Amino acid sequence: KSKLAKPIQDLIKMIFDVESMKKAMVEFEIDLQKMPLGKLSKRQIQSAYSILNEVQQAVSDGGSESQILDLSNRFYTLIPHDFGMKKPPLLSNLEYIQAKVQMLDNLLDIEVAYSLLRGGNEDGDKDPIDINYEKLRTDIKVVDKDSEEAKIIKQYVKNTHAATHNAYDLKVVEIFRIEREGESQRYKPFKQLHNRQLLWHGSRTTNFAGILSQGLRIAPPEAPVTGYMFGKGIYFADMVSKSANYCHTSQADPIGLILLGEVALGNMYELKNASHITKLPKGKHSVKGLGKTAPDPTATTTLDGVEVPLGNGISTGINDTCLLYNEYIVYDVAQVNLKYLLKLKFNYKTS
Repeated sequence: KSKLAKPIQDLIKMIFDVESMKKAMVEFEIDLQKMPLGKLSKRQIQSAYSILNEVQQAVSDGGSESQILDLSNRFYTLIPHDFGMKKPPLLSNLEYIQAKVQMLDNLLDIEVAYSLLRGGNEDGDKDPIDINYEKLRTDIKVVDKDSEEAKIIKQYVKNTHAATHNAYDLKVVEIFRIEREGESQRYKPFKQLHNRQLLWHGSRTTNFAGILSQGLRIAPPEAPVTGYMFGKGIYFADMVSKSANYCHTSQADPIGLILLGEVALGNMYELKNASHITKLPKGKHSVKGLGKTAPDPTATTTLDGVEVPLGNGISTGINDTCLLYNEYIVYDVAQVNLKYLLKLKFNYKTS
C-alpha cells in the first residue's frame, strides 16, 4: 500500500487521471480517433508551433491566400482535428491562431504526464501511487490548516478575489508545501534581488505533472512571440481570481489546483498596454502590466522574507490602462521558486 498521506494520494491520482487528459484534448477539438494520447510526440508539437509561427507572419504581412491555405492544411494534417459537421476553419484569423498556440502549450504538459504514466512502473513492493509520486521529483508535504502559513495563505485567497469574478466562490480544500528537486539551487542567485513577492499561477489539472517534474516553463523558440500578451515569459497575478480563471473548472468539474510561487521581480518594467517584449530594457528584471484594481499596499505582509500582497482589492489610480488586474512576467525560468500548491473547490453560484 501507499506510504503517503491521503490528500497527497488523492492529489497524485488527480494529476495522473487519464480521462481528464482525453477530456482536455477533446475540448481542444483534437480527433482522439486519429490522434490517440500515445501519439503525442515532442517533435510533433515543435513542428506545429513553427507552422503557427509562419502562418501568423503571412496573416500579418498580407501573404498569398494560397500560402495560408497550404499552412492550414499542413497544421490540421499534423494535428488531426474533429469539427463535427462543421467546415474546418482556416488559420486566417489572428485570434484563432493564438488559441492554437495555447493548445500546444497545454499539449506539451499533457505529453509529459502520459510519458511518465507509462514510464517506469515495474515493482510489486511499491504501490502504483508511490511510484508515480517519485516520478515527480518533488517533495510534497501537507501544510497544517492551523499554522500561520495556512492562515496567511487563506487570507491571501479570500481578500484578493476580484469583483468581476463573482461567478463563483473559492474554498481552499488543501494546501501543500512543494519543493522541486534542484529548484532552490537554481533560484539561489535571485535571492539577491529586491522586490521578491509570493504570486499566483493557475493552470489545468492536466498540466501539473509537467509543471511538477519540469517546473514552470517558457514557450520554445518556435512559438510565435505574438501568441502571448507580453512575450514569451512566465505569467503571474496578485489577484487569486485572475489566476483561478485559468484552472478551467466548471460546475461539472469544480476542483482546481493553483500554485503560489516566490518570484524575483527586481526593478519592474511597468506597462499599460500589450507589448511583444523580445528583450528587457537594461536595468529591468521583469514586466508589470498595470491594472485598475490591486491588493491594498497597506496590508502587504511578509512570509520568510517574501512579500505577500494579501491586501483587499483597491482601485490603483491608473485610468489609462488596458488591464483590469496586475500581471507579472519573468523571462527566465530561474527567477521562480514554487512554494505551495493549493487544491481549490469552486463553488459556482446557481440556477
